[PDB]
Amino acid sequence: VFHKIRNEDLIFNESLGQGTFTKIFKGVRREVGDYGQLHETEVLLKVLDKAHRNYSESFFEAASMMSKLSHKHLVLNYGVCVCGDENILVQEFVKFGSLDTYLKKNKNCINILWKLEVAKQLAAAMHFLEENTLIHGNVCAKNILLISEEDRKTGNPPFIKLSDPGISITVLPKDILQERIPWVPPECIENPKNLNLATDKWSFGTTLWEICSGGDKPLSALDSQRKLQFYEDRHQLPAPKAAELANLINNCMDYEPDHRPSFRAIIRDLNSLF
Ligand SMILES: O=c1cc(-c2ccccc2)nc2c(-c3ccccc3)c(C(F)(F)F)[nH]n12
Repeated sequence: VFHKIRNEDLIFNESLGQGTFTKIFKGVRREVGDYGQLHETEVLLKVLDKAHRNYSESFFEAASMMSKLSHKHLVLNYGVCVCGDENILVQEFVKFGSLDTYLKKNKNCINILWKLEVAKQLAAAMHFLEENTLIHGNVCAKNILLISEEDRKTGNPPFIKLSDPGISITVLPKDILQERIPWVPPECIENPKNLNLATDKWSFGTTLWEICSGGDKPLSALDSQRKLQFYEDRHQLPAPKAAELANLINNCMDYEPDHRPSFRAIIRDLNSLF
C-alpha cells in the first residue's frame, strides 16, 4: 500500500518529458525527515493522463511491485499524491536523468569501461529481479537513470538505477507494442500475455545495444510495419561500432525465449570480458 503524500506538501515544477500515457515533472516535496528535520526534497512526479484513467490500475501496479523490493539499483518510490482526482506517483529524483539522453550528450567522454560498468549494474539489478521472480517488462535505456557520474578524483564509477516499467504491455494497445520493437520481444508481439522473465533477458540485450550505440535507438528508421517484418525475417540488430558486447547482445536477443541466458550467466560473461 502506497504512502499518501499531501498535495500541500508537493510543488510541481518543470516538465521533463512523457511516458506512455503519462507526463513527467520535477517537483519538491516538503517532508519531515530523519530526526524530525523539515526538508525540501527533489522528487520525480509521474502523472497519468486524464484521458487514460482506464489504465490507472496498471500504472500504479507497475510502481507497487517494484516498491515491494529494496535494492541499490532500483528507484525508490515515495508514495502517491493525494491530488484531487489525479493519479500521481511520487518517486526519487535521480540527478542526471535518463541514460539514453546522457549517452548521446557525452558520447565523447564515454568509453567502453564506462559502458561495461553500467551494463554490470543493470545486470545486477535484473539478477535480483530474476531471483525474486519479478518481471519488469520495460527495460530500456530511457528507464535507466544516472545517480552519479564517473568521478575520476575518487575512482568511483557512474552509478545507475532502474525505474518502474509503466503501464504493462499486457494491456497496452497493439500498435504501441509494435512501436516498441525491438525492446518488446517477438513472442510478445505474437501475444503480449507471453510476458515472462525471458522478456527481460531480450529487452536487456536491446538496452545493452543502446548503451553501446551512444544513445541511438535501434531500428528507429523502421516504421511499425517494417519492425514487424524485422521479426518475421528473424533478423538481429547490427553490431554496435563499439562491438565488444555484440555477442552478449545477440545471445540475449534469442528468438527462442527458453535459450536466453540466466542473468547469472550474463554477469559471468560481462566479468569475463576482462
Ligand atoms: O529521476 C529522473 C530525473 C530526470 C531528469 C531529467 C532531466 C535532467 C535531470 C534529471 N529524468 C527522469 C525520468 C524521465 C524523464 C523524461 C523521460 C524519461 C524519463 C525519470 C523516469 F522515472 F520517468 F524514468 N526519472 N527521472
